[PDB]
Amino acid sequence: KKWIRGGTVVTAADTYQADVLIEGERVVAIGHQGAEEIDATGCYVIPGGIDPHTHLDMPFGGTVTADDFFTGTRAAAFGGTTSIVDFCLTKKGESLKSAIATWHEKARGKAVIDYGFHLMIAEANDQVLEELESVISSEGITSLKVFMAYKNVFQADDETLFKTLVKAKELGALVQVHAENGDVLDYLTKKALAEGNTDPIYHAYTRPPEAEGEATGRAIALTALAGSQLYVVHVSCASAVQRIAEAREKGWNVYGETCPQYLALDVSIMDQPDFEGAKYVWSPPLREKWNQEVLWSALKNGILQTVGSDHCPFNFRGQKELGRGDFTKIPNGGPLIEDRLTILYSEGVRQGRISLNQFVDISSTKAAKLFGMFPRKGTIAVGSDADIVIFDPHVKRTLSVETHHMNVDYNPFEGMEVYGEVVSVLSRGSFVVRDKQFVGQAGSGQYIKRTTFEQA
Amino acid sequence: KKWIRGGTVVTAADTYQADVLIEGERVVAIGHQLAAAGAEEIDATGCYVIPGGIDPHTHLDMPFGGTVTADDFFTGTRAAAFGGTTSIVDFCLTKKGESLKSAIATWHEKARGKAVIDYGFHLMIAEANDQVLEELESVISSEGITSLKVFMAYKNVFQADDETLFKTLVKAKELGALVQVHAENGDVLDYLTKKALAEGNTDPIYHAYTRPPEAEGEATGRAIALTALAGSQLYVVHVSCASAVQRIAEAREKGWNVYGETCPQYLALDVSIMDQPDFEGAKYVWSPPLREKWNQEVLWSALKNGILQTVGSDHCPFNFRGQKELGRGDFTKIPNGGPLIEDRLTILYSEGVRQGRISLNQFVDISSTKAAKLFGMFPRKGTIAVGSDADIVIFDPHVKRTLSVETHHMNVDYNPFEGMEVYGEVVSVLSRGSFVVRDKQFVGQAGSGQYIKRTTFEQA
Ligand SMILES: [Mn+2]
Ligand SMILES: [Mn+2]
Ligand SMILES: [Mn+2]
Ligand SMILES: [Mn+2]
Repeated sequence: KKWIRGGTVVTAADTYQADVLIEGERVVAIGHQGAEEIDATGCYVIPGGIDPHTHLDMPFGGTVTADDFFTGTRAAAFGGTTSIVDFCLTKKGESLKSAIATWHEKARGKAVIDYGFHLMIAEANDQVLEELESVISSEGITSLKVFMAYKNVFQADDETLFKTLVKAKELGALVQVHAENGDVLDYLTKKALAEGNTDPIYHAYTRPPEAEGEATGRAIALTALAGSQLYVVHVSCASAVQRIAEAREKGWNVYGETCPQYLALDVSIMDQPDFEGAKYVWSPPLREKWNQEVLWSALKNGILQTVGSDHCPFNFRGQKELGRGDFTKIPNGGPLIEDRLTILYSEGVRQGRISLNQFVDISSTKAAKLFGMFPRKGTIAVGSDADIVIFDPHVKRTLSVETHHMNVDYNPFEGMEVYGEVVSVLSRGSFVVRDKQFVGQAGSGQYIKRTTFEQA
Repeated sequence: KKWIRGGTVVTAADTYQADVLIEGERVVAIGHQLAAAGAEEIDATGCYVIPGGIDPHTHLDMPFGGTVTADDFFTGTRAAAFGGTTSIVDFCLTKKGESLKSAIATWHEKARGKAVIDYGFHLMIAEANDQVLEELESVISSEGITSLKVFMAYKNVFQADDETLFKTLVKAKELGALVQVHAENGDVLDYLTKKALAEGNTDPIYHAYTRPPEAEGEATGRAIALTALAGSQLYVVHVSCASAVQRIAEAREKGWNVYGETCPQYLALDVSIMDQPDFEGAKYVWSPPLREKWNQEVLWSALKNGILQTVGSDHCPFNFRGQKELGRGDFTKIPNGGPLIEDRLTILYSEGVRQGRISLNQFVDISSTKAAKLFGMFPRKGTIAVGSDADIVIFDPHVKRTLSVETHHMNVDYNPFEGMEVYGEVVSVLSRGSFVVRDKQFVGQAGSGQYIKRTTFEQA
């Protein structure tokens, strides 16, 4: 038994002042009038972040991502996030269970906060189409990623894409896509080398917005044809929001996600001199600052509805260095998991782009309702896991590597001045972070078995 | 020397009355009181005098199924002539691992000595590996070809992938070639196709529901996006539905060079006609399929406000008996295609001009001129001006006649517009100032057709 009193609680809908009362793992009562007191006067009390886009301990390049399931989830916790959903990678000619098996073992004993999996799909031949039944019922997985890019590495063709969509329809699974046209990026990529333009800046100009716009449109069209449901990850540009908007107007179930770096960084930052740009090499690439406004408008009027990190990080030394000679080899990815919550707060709420209620919905709730974790996760209500987060909106602080908790040598928002700080984080009503201290234990994270798809 | 007098001449722009004067192969002067010293008179009082149709979409003597198309280059071009058309542009098919010249070589020999009117080729592209990218240079300069078709459908038969599609676009940019695409998503059609069989829906009607509009919309959009990325230029052939015109409109608003084509059957037929008891629907099996009647209006609006700009036949015909019969058991095997080359011109006239959908000047532009300018045959073809080949067509707009197999000239056992009452009739057709058809009689000769070497792309 724990007792948060003095708090002003904020949810996707509500904003009020009241004591919440945790017992065991769950919120149990809320209101006025022997248990561990915890004072939250003047702080906001909010549901735990959920970050539906993670790659902890992933291979990409001949190397692996810096954070593991321990360092990763700690950093998430430190930065306000209580549940992640990571991407389990399948390998063509591929016992689907032996993949999942591997991703469980990647977490077991390391994770400190709760976590679920998405399942990647590489080919959709009969073998795989079969296993999918077992996994959705037995293995607690109900969302499926197909990459339309990374040619000859993760890329699916329209066939796989469609078959998966129709099966997803049949089973109750959310298909997710990385919507860039592999084929056109490859050419532009191999051409930019032909000409000897090998700086990291050309990672950005070798995958122009028109190519995200295109795959997004495409993946939407099949969804339409299939009668299934879509969730485009990491929408970075206007070309794509446009296509998403358009379909949602016709009433199809298409969904949208961004990350902070597309809300708060632009391409100019890549054009820097000493390989500094490689700090920004990730896919889709950063975009002209015009786009940030559109992405934000989308979040505000409910056109995009979730935000994730696509945390997938590599050290500037040794790892990002892997391709000084050429940007093909820079392992694509950023360290984004920790600051996500608070840049949403500071750049969005604090400067009048979204409401405080929307800030919760965008970072926590809506992701739960789309990924089948609701109401166990993503709200403060009676019954819900006590993934609470006490949050001080008044702090002014500067984001830096010197002070972040991710296991990486840099921070892409380095030097950015920001409001708001995470004071303490509960996970199922145990402290993971208290007064800004890691009091958690590795292995305390539980897998979350998610339910099948349902609307919002 | 020939002398058309009494005529009211109509072009893409002009409409006036005057005598034209042909000498040799070419128009030479126009007006009143010309110097027509002892030259063959030809009376055209009360008829319209117009440039020859150009039909930029033909497959004469093509293999599709294990069988070949009914018309050859002789029966075909004759029928074209009978129905107002003086120049075609046919699709030369390449075969993966494929001397590009040995394909072309074949398509020349398919025409030589058979063709009666002039003809050019498009070149199909199956893969765009380095070997092929190389040959393209030779062909555009030497072989007179400057337009390139990539099929986004017909999986495991003619289908290209986005790679081929893009590489070809960027090359086309570089060389000066118009890329053309058949914009349907092969992959989604295959699945729907193999599913419809799974369930035992094998009638020809399911040819139409196994390739819904959303799938044309999608490929059209896609093909446009690469064109954008490539800086190249596009020509979507046979737009059948609103989903695609929309995508074409959208891009032409942003100013890119994207172009559009329909055929008559999408302007004048709808899906209901497929749902018929016995194998009757197989008469309509072709791709893209017929569509809901709502779409006709949009296609027409597009032509009128300049959003689509050409019309072709996609004449590719097969006999109802024996040939279309090839798949009573299932529609996968119906060889896809219709007999559309002959009536094209006059349905454009009768359903469009005559009922107030387009202007008479537009009717020429839509059937003749604009196709010349996009395919690099202008001003040799597609207008009545001094210098231009004398591909004239005297045309009687007052006739009322019923279209039928009993009376058409294509070498096929049926007519898809069978029974349709129509205004306008072709009286006589000249090709480089020799009669091919006179007072509705075939006075032409096989072999008189000349290949047209076309120029590289340029706007409009
Ligand atoms: Mn991605
Ligand atoms: Mn990702
Ligand atoms: Mn076609
Ligand atoms: Mn065709």
